[PDB]
Amino acid sequence: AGAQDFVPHTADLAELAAAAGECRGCGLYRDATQAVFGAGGRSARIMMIGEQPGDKEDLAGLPFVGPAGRLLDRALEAADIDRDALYVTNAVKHFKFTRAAGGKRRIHKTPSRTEVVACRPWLIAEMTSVEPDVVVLLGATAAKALLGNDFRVTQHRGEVLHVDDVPGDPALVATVHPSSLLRGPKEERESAFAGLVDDLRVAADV
Ligand SMILES: O=c1cc[nH]c(=O)[nH]1
Ligand code: SF4
Repeated sequence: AGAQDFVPHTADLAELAAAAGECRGCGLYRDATQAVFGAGGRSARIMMIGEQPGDKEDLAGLPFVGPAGRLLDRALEAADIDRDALYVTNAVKHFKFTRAAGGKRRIHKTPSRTEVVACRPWLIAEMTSVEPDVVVLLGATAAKALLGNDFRVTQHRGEVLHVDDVPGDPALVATVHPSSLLRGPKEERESAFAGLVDDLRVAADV
């Protein structure tokens, strides 16, 4: 059942976000500071979904406000997409993490498929509330949430996909997670950034 009994019968994003603050659909709510719901409005035509809030998001209450968010903002700007017009959220709403000794931050840990499926009712409610024309899946966890646990982002870059069990049958575009472009060889990061821009443009051109 997961988060299902915690999701209210409302499409109002403010009411949904407040209810998510109360969610116990999996165990992640316990150590996290708060739930991080999506940001944006129901008029948005483009919904973007990441994996989970990170250290900064857990305390800001907003998605994509750390380094990965800054890289995403650079990609959106290059793609001529206004972040204010998007609805941005994550597959899981509570930060899953650990700390390492000497660490400079809390380290995100990958949600289990079990936690993703537990939290999915929130994603469904968000999609029902926003009725996006296109959904950008940033990274493996988000893409698998809607396209299946076996889905490989690397094999379907910037392809326009459509599956039958998604609300409103929006177009789906799976792409690299912005966090992946933060580190690595310069030429590899630059090529990967260009591909993210391409994928965002495909989505915006739906
Ligand atoms: O909101 C956020 C921030 C970092 N990484 C994610 O997947 N989502
Ligand atoms: S991660 Fe999702 S399902 Fe789990 S407690 Fe948080 S909001 Fe509920």
